[PDB]
Amino acid sequence: SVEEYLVHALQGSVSSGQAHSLTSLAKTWAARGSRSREPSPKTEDNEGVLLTEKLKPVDYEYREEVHWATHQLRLGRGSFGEVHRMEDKQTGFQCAVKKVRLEVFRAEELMACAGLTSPRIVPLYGAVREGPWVNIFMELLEGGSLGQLVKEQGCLPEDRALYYLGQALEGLEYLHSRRILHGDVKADNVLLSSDGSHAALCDFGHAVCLQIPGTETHMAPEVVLGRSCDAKVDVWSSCCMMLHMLNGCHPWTQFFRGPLCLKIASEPPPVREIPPSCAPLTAQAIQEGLRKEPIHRVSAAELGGKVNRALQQVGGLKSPWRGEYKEPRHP
Ligand SMILES: Nc1ncnc2c1ncn2[C@@H]1O[C@H](COP(=O)(O)OP(=O)(O)OP(O)(O)=S)[C@@H](O)[C@H]1O
Ligand SMILES: [Mg+2]
Repeated sequence: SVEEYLVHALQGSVSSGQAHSLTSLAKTWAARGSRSREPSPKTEDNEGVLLTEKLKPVDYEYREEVHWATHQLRLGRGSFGEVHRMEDKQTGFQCAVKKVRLEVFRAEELMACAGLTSPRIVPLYGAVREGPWVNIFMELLEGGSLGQLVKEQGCLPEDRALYYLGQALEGLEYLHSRRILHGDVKADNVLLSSDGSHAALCDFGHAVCLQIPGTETHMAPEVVLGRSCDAKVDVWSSCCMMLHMLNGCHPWTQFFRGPLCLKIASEPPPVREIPPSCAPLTAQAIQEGLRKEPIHRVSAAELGGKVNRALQQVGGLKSPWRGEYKEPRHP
């Protein structure tokens, strides 16, 4: 085999290379983090690949507190990874690290963003393993997550919400054309620029190749029902994110108590959660993104077009970055 020979050359070392190298190696991490465990020797293994010259391995090694280190205060944490500020001790370059255990690592997280070039998808700088400790390096975005932004603001003005959905739908489309599902699209998983003008998709831990969902409130009915699933799952999730941005709360939550699987399958789509004060086009785009049958549901491309035109309808991006708190919809 050609790939299994290529992979062996990469193992035990951290190297400068390209996307396919990291991708192929990550597969072995995912398979490795499943064994019945072994007594650790004196040699804790150090391997991975670095995708940019801004992060340099010295003598085929790249270890924490030796070649690089984290900064004050964590940037955030989800259900699987802790993210910190990072500095390479030689280059002096600043970026982000996501810390993931080997036992929960999926190779699809790197397969989904390695080498890919889109302003709407966070650049991946590489990933290195220190035994059972996986470190995922990526571009640092200083504006925090959309989830942080919505928690602080309460909810977003119509134009702001549309503006970010549009950007997220541009990232979703880029992925779907490369036959990759996101899996966990929500406000926590979209990063923002310092000035708030740029949004980028992050967190591909629930990614899956085309031909497990991330968040219950954002699950499409066809996932819940155990039916067949395609890229349309991300577009449903993105409209659940949209309602979260408009209302300041996740869908379903202010109406039902968990588990919500039954409700998502049994109830009509949560189109009643669209604020009545929204523009006709805004409400229309959400309604067709929240179509229960994925076949009759619009693609990321079709939805992106509809939200751009809806943004034009409300008069473009006019609302200020940050600004006044808007009281979330009352339960
Ligand atoms: N590059 C980054 N710059 C700034 N903040 C980040 C960055 N990456 C992640 N964060 C923040 O840290 C949080 C956790 O990172 P995620 O990548 O979402 O990990 P996770 O939620 O455990 O992934 P899952 O659950 O496997 S889908 C995010 O919600 C962001 O708020
Ligand atoms: Mg996350």
